[PDB]
Amino acid sequence: QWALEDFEIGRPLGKGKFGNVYLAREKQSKFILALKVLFKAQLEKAGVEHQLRREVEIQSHLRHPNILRLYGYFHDATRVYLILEYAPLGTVYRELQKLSKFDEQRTATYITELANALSYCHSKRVIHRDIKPENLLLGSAGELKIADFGWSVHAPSSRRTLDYLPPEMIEGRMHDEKVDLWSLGVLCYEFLVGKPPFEANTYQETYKRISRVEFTFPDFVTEGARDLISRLLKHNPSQRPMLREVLEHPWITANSS
Ligand SMILES: O=c1[nH]c2cc(O)ccc2n1-c1nc2ccccc2[nH]1
Repeated sequence: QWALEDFEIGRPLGKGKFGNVYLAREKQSKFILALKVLFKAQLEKAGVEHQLRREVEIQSHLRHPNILRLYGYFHDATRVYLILEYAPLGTVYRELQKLSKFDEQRTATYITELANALSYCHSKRVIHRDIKPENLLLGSAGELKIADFGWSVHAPSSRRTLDYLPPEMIEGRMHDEKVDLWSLGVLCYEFLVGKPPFEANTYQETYKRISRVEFTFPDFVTEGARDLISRLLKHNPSQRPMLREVLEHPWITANSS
């Protein structure tokens, strides 16, 4: 029940791969939100119509204050518009750019907020699979909001950025909700250090490094954090913790809230 006519388009917020995300306000209501404009010429030529259908079917059903809301979708001849929660303070990516590292209180908080989002996701049997700072957003009160469910699915799978991908995904093997735990470790490490634990200059070095769980900690990383990151980045996914173990990790609990 929506058309472009119902919106005034403000500034472009982010320049994505298949289109951009614009600030915008609904007209009858004066409601501020984000409008993500994908258009089909590129989507079909990339053959990802069903990836987008899952992104929608999933992100609509989910409601959680640490997950970006998708109020709905619509389309015309050329474009498909996603009507999205507007998150004022931008991405964690941009925040990490400004501040080469986060401290342990900011980092641990973001993780508790992220864990909640995930334990809710994994409760609905949904996996995100593309957690990274680019796909985390920040509400008006600084709160963390996961977005961009482009690579989400239900239950197990195979298929198959790459810094945040686990061995089971890149190597080709099948995988589950455990990927989001590996990614959470990558992400925790990056927050504290300022770069992902397996970063390389070429794809092929990164594959090998990820495959062999080849990462070292700086001197300045505390053992509490070292512990949680080491537990999350285990090659054998089964070994990686439950989300609640992470939420009730002493280092986390010390530094969260
Ligand atoms: O509010 C936002 N919703 C978004 C959805 C997306 O898929 C990607 C970016 C979104 N976004 C947003 N808010 C911003 C605020 C400042 C700078 C960039 C932003 N992107």
